Amino acid sequence: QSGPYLFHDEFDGPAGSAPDSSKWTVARAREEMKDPTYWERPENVGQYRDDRQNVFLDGKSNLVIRAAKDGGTYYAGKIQSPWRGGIGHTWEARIKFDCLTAGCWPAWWLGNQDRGEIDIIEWYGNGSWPSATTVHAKANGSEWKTRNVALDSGWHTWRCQWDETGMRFWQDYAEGAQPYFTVAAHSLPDWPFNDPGYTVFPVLNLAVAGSGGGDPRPGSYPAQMLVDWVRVW
Ligand SMILES: [Mg+2]
Ligand SMILES: [Mg+2]
Repeated sequence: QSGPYLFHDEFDGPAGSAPDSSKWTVARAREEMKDPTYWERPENVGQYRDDRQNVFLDGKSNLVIRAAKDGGTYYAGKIQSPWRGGIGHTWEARIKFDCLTAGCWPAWWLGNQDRGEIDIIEWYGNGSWPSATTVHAKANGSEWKTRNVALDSGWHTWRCQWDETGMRFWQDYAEGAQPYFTVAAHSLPDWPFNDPGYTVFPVLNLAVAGSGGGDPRPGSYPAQMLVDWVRVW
């Protein structure tokens, strides 16, 4: 866990800095949702923009993703690395969720363009869905293994070891610790992760509204997610 790293960002630099553009691309728009339900409609959904008001470094070694209303619209943020990694590595981020409020939908996850998703941790502000770690096999998202995870606003590390045997997850890993969830390889239909050449990219985001965020009006904004580092080894 001390490296050397295949990929890392320590998010160091002065307050108000952009994240390192050699490691991240900042989202400029929320993913459009076909046949939107109420909180997914264009007029209700939270947006993403590359604006230092929403995605910036705090000068204390953290990425800040900040959700806030600006002229009738909630804006927040997402960063995704162009860097992709294959099977057989460990992926970890140190995160503080100061955004566990109605409407928010933060996540730390590993993505793929075509099939498969590893949601290392995610919280739902909609008032209905439980915070959880989830592995998805199908693009529809509709085949998954999930485990609910109790979340607070403290600092924690969130680790996924993704190797040929599957995925193992830890919160606040320390020597000898037991994963809180394990997903066996080949345990979902058309499991994609063991395919030769399959890769994932790291993503950090704080969304507002949409399906998972729901109504932000009961929430308290601005709200933030802090990330001290992402490390892959
Ligand atoms: Mg690789
Ligand atoms: Mg840091």
